[PDB]
Amino acid sequence: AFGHHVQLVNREGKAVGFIEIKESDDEGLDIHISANSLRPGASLGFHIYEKGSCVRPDFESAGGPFNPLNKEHGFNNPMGHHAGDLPNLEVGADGKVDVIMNAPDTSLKKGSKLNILDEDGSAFIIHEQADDYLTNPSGNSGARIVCGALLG
Ligand SMILES: [Cl-]
Ligand SMILES: [Zn+2]
Ligand SMILES: [Zn+2]
Repeated sequence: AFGHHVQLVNREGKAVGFIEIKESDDEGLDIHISANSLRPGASLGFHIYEKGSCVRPDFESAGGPFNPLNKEHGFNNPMGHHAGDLPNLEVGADGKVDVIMNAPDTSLKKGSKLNILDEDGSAFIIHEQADDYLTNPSGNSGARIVCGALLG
């Protein structure tokens, strides 16, 4: 079961839902993401970045794609695949998303190369537009608009 609660904040620092994570059996991690205040009906880029720091207003700070296998971006890229690349989120008429997805190339185990919960942590970020699953570095998914820091 599902732990490591992370609070999601938007560019204006408002709380806009949460993520929790299960070490799956298996494999990789299952990510339960339940967010609100997003653009009704949009497909939005959604990735794991290499530092657990969510500082307004652009979240540059930080980092990273989470990319321990040094690949380039995108499911569709013949030279793809960052480990922190996740499917687009599909926002309801609601403006909400509430789904569980699998992130097969990640782990929470200390000493795994795919461990996202290192000393520096990681960040889950939702982008303003759809990831095209091909362009580097981030699929042309535009601005980072929601961020949740995973620390520990
Ligand atoms: Cl990315
Ligand atoms: Zn990527
Ligand atoms: Zn849920």
